[PDB]
Amino acid sequence: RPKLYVMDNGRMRMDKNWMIAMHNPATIHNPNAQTEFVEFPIYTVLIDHPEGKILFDTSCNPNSMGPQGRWAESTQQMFPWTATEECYLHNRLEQLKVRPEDIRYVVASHLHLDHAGCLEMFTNATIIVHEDEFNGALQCYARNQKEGAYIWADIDAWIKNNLQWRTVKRHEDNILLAEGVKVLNFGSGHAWGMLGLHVELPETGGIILASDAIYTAESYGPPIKPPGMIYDSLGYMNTVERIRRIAQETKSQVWFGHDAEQFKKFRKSTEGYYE
Amino acid sequence: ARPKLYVMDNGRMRMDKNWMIAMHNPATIHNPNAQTEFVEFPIYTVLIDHPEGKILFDTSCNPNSMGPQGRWAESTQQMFPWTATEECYLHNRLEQLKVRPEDIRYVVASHLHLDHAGCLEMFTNATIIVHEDEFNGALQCYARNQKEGAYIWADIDAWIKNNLQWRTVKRHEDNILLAEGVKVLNFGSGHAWGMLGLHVELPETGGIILASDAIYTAESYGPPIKPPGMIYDSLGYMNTVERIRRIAQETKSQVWFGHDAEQFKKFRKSTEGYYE
Ligand SMILES: [Co+2]
Ligand SMILES: [Co+2]
Ligand SMILES: [Fe+3]
Ligand SMILES: [Fe+3]
Repeated sequence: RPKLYVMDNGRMRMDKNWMIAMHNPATIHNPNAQTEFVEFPIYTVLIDHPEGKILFDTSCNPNSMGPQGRWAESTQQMFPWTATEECYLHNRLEQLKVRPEDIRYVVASHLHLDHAGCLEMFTNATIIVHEDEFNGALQCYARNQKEGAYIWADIDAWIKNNLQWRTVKRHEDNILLAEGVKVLNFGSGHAWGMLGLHVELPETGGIILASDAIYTAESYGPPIKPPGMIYDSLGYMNTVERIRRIAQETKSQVWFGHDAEQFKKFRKSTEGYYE
Repeated sequence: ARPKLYVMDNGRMRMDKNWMIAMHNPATIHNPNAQTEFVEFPIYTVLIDHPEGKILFDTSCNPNSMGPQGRWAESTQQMFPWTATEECYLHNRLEQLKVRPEDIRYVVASHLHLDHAGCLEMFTNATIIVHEDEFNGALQCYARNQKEGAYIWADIDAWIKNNLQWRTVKRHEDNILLAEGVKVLNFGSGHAWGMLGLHVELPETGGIILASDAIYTAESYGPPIKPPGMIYDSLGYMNTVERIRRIAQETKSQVWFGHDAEQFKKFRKSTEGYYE
């Protein structure tokens, strides 16, 4: 039945303390400990499903970087994004002969700059997002916050393009989107409200798309190593452990948000698909 | 009641500023290998000489914490070194006030971190007041034979061997009137598993809130609030800081932070006097 494509949406760099909290602490014999600017991949997933095409995440906006870019300069220097034209999401979809108007459902894991970048392309889709994440992002917009992980100009475009929203409620059960495709309601942790995805493929079997609920394999452990970028510490831990249980009980792979080694291994959209 | 409140200097500690102020100086494209700093801060305790009986808030570090024969693990000693002359040790500070450990009726343990619960074992004639969630969490560290981290196995060992008398504050228990104008504040989860504070109403000085590690420094307090890297419950921490800010406003109280160097310098310490 379905076909699942991994699309390469370029690379981002940032302080590795964001990724792994207190990774290299200062000591009496190393009092001025230095950090490192680590590279990690930005990616999206397309599930070409009989019942309709499902897109997980949307990467960054093409108009994000540069002196005429949407991102504030402080954001550009703290979380720089590098991508060729081939990396842009509209192009990756074009090379698969898929038009934006063909996307039935977009699942926004959360509304950070590197996942919600291109929501505005999908004017014929239902956009699925946690309600707490939505509220949080809209407050950023209304309070006219121009820095941080929530891009004012992105949100501005969502409203102008008249996107059709479907909020997952705080205490809402998981949503069966299609045969073998479930939206997981992870709630608060990394951000205000996280969504994941469990995909059951005939040949490949079970896949959990965790997004920023688990950055990397180092995050996952055990033991768990939580990030510096975090809203609800307790929630974050509960979520990781919950994914570990689901993985075991359903014999599923766990696909992390930004794991460089794992990403290299993936079969990309320019080479083929999973089935 | 006409009490006297004393601030006692129990030495200094140093650690990565990222523990104290999370992501205080993040790396950027043009400064990729940004360095941190190793900041110094005070360790102190408060004595309330009250007519109904003497109350002690926190107990600093154990005299035999540091060194090759030290209770603290080497890794701990290197990340959180404590420097203190003999006169800084709690038992000496009390002596210089003609106070013996057996004179202490109540010990309020803000939490059970290495720099607050170090000297509980001295007070075998007191009721030790502690948050039940903090007490439980420390005991698990003990039972699991965890020898590294902020909860000192040898300290806990001694509390047990010395048969301390405990009184746990329950998770949803209200504030506890310990004496005229002395209330134990139940802050719950945040920096650690279970935080306690103290509100003190002095005739002359007025209101005082002892926050301990619920609020590290003035930099923590803001506004805006700047949370620590050393954090268990992030939401609870934020909730607690705003709660303290409210109480402070409504009761016209000063807020004494856990480890503010500037504020500590301005305090009248036990070698100079007290607060009435
Ligand atoms: Co994110
Ligand atoms: Co502490
Ligand atoms: Fe991300
Ligand atoms: Fe402390």
